[PDB]
Amino acid sequence: HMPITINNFRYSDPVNNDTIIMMEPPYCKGLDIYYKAFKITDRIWIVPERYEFGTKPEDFNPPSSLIEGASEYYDPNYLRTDSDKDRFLQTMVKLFNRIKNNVAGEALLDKIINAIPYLGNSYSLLDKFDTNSNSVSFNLLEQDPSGATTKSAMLTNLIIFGPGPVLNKNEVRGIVLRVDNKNYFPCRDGFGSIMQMAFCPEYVPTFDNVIENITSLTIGKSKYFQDPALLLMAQLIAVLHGLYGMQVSSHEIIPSKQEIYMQHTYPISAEELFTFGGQDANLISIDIKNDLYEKTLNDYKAIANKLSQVTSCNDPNIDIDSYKQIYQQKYQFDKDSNGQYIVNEDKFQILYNSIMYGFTEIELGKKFNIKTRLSFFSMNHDPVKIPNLLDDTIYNDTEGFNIESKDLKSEYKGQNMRVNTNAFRNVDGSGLVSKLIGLCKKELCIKIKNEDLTFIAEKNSFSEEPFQDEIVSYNTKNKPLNFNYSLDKIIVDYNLQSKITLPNDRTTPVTKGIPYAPEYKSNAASTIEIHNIDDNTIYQYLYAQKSPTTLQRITMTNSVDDALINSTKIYSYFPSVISKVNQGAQGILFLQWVRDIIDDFTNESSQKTTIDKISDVSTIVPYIGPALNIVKQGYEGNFIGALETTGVVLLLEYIPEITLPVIAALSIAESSTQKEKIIKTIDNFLEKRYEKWIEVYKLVKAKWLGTVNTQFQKRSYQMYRSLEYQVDAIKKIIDYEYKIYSGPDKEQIADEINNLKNKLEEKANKAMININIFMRESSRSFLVNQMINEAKKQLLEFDTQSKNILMQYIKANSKFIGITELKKLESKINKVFSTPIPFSYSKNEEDIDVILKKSTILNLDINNDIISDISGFNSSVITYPDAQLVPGINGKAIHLVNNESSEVIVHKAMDIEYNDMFNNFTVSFWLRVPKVSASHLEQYGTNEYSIISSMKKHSLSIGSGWSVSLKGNNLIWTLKDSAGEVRQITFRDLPDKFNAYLANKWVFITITNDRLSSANLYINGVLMGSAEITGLGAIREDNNITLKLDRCNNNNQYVSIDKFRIFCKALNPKEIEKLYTSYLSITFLRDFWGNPLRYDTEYYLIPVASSSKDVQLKNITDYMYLTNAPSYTNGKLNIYYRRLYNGLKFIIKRYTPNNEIDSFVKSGDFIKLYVSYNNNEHIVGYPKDGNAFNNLDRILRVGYNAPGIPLYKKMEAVKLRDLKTYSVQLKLYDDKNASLGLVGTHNGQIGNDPNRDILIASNWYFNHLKDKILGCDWYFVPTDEGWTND
Ligand SMILES: [Cl-]
Ligand code: NA
Ligand code: NA
Ligand code: NA
Repeated sequence: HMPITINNFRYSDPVNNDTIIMMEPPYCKGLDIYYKAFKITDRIWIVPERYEFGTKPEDFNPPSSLIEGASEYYDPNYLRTDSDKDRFLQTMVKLFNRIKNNVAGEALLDKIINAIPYLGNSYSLLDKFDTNSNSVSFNLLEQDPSGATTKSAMLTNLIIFGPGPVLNKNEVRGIVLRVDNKNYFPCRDGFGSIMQMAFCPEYVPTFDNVIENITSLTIGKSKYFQDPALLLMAQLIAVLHGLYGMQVSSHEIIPSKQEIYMQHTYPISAEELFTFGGQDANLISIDIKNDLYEKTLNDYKAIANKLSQVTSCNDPNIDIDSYKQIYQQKYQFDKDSNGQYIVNEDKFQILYNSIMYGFTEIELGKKFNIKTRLSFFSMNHDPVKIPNLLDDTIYNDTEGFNIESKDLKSEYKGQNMRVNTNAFRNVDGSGLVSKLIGLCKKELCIKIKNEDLTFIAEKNSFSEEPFQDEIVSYNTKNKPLNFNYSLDKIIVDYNLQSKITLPNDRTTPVTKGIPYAPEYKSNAASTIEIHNIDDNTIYQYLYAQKSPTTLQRITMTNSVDDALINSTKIYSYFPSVISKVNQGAQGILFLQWVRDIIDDFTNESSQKTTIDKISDVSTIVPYIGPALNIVKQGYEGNFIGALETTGVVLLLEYIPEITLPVIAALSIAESSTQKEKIIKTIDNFLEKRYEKWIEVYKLVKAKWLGTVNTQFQKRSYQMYRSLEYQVDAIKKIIDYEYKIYSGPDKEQIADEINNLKNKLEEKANKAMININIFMRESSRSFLVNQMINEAKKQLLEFDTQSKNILMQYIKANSKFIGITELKKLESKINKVFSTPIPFSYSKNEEDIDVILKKSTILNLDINNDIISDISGFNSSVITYPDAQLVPGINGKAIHLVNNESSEVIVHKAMDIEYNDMFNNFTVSFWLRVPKVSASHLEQYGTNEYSIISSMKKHSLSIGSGWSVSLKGNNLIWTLKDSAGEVRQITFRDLPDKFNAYLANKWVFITITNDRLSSANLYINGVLMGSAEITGLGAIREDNNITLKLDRCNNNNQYVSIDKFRIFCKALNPKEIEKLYTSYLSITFLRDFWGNPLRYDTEYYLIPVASSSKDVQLKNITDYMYLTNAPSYTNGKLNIYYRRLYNGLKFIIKRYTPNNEIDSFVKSGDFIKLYVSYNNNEHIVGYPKDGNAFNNLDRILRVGYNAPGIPLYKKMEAVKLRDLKTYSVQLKLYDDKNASLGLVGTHNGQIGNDPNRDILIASNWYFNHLKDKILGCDWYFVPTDEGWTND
């Protein structure tokens, strides 16, 4: 890949007419106003001027107040001098270097460079490329050494200016055109335009980690400043959307103004939420995302027609067909037969999603190791200045602030304001303006920042479209139910794309049109909002907790008013803490007093409870009530009682309407009498019905995010501020009392007093963990119970009505369908409508282990005899009555028999999608199938039956998806696209059933899928099968993943499945190897089948190094030896194997009874080994001075019974080698605990006996534990129903 060039320059560098020009900006078109401009890279210009278009000079002065939004820094003198301009320029170069220095950043820039605006728009002649517009070109003025000045023009993508009036609020806008006295944006209907950014690198926003999950290193909270490179990248994402003509301007989230506690902001564009990414993207309901997608599809279709029937350009020196090739590439159009450009919907979906959803602030932060806010509604604090971005000791172009050599990389410490105090300065107070609200009590007025208020979305933010009638026919198109795109996929795509060399930018001067700059929308206010309240609010309660700045003895009071009035009194709600801190001189009991404070704080702050009536909330912190003045009438002393009788809704200031209007039943308008069209219409209908459940669930979730979750988030913040106040006050009291303390031990105790203050903070941090859990669980619980309950109510009724409509249509068309088809329809439809769609509460590069963990989107585990998804995505798992449990790899596994009740169904969570849009994916699981008898191979060898399937369940057919199937001794992987085309791996198992993978042994399956190459089947980490899958279309699989024997004609067939798991990428051999090994442990020893090894269980012994041999006994008291096992061969069926269950049976017993009551044999357990013979157990050991080949290989004896002769029989069952084999080693000790060696064999001849491999113990093996093949490795084989000798 060709590196992206970033140009270098000083502001004072002479114009060169290449990288440094005199530009006439778009909104100065034809006015002859020029500014020095600098080409940072292809298609991107920097103009180090304040963005003044549409403003007046007073706009640049700090106002007294703001109308709305977060705090704003004004500075009219910013970016005025040449040295300022140079500093700006040098900073922007550095930021562009930072961005390109990471492949994710490189991908973003590459995408922006090549997304050239279309040479025309909706109001062009539609047959001719038009460069004569300020939407696509800017004029420049070029001076010759001779003295001639020519005015020409350049096409560009992006012009970046310095900031407007507000430094700390960056903006991106497209060029507007005035047509028919109306504002038209080509960047909004497919074409794109020049995009203009106003940007400031040095005045950055701040945020905190208050509501974030805990880490394993830190539990305390901090404020962070943002990295300007990420701020820039966030703006570039908006630019990208504009270039693709996909700027949103329709469905905004409008803040309610109903109440005084509600946050004032400009409406939030849907596009801002998409740019930010993560869970907040779901604030836009799926029906709206669909409306936006449909709009852009239409826009792109219209652009395909325009580009096809283009004839010429206003500029004759442009190459129309060369521009026609960038555009084909840009819009991912295909060519017709006639050479017309057409939309391929598959390609559109990939392109659209990648642009709207692909790059996000959250994703980019992770790639760059830059800390971002976790929530779009997370707390913003005052902005700060970064004065020294150009100093590599503070900020460099590979690591930003988070520099590894300063130990600032770990946990974004370089952005942490507690730590990196060198990197930032507080802004000048005279430049900082806020939206303040005064609260006056009837003459104390407190000032609340707009930031401290709660965002509540107004009802008109939310769609009602899912409630409206929906018409189903055969022509009915399936809508996408997921609109997302991984940055991971973009990067992969990028690395697989070749360079695109743009044509010349230069064009003819812009002469047409008027340079209408939209008027600045001033946030200046000359008033502050002021309210009188009767009763104390949350804000009085918080403010009452604030300590004075001036050093004095502080006391605590349980009275808010008392604290509001007195500057030395702090409101508290920890009565024991209060009692203790209010105490006077302790004299010599001072240290114990400080200890006592810490103890009381610990007990009081750690209070937690549960209420049965709120059964899915694990942690209730009772003191929230008195801390924030959350009180219910009649329960003034009883918050827990209040919560018990109200539910979590008690915690909400704004109580939303949660009941929902009726959902119109689906309707059918289909006249066709063709059977194929009727069935299609039914299939369409069933899908549409599913889509309704999803749409409504998503709408409710959107409303919850914008009206409910915001409040619970605020409660978290409020409680954090309260606890912070409490800790601060206590610290000040301890500090004050320590100061005036006189005692002989003052100096000596200084450390402990400091440790105790630290412990205070720790306990407060732990309380905050509880509070965060409380609010998260209360929020989820309100969504999942109260809100989604109402949805279900209406959806159940929708289902009933919709079922009637469908049954009507089938009855009316019954003569065209047929009685056999009609019976299937009936039972199918009854099944479908007798099961609701569940609601999922999804969660949504260190090393390989991390990569395996992060790319897992489903993971079935069994706990407490229950199968569930442990991935975090929270897919619902339904276990049917005859799904059975057996021993697994780690705990228990799933056992499926050939009946209808033997079934496990996974309903994938709402937001997971691992194999659409041609996404790469891997599926893995442990599998155990019985050795198929010769008889069943004859009867059923050609009967292909699935065991796992995602394949879409239509009314009368099975559609797109994947399946695992078996057919005799073949394991089959099938991919099916939405056209019915398939790709398959057929793995033919080994004929030697002792070594075979489908013969009663736990084996690890891994199937990777690379949509641009092939599907690969691995067993035990080894590649076994491959199929090219290139050319296969889109996979649109069922929501359900079904584990079940499907179409199996053998009533006795069964399978076991463990650790079923899906990854959202194609794993590479190293990853699979690591995945495979990660399941293998030495702790529990294994039998031959892969099950845990057990005491008091009969096992046949087989040596690994000689697996065709059985162990035999010469006689009681005597030695053991190897002989060939009887064998089975079947040429017809191409199967053979050494027969099992012949030869000596052994039993393992604990050497001495211990405090374990399970019967699992663990590695390192002391054992006695016995032979079961003549319905007796005979101990295996070595007699003292017994025969031993060359005095080293001790010959083992069975039931040796010679009086006065010590018999050594203490063994250790151990896993010392070969983790991938289900084999065991046995170590024998003498009575002085000296090793007599590992149990193996030695070739020899005793007396008249034939030459034999004789069982021994020998220390020789201990020098060979890394060898590939060792005679000390033993299989333990118990009789098993899965293996019967033929
Ligand atoms: Cl002997
Ligand atoms: Na600057
Ligand atoms: Na995303
Ligand atoms: Na006070």
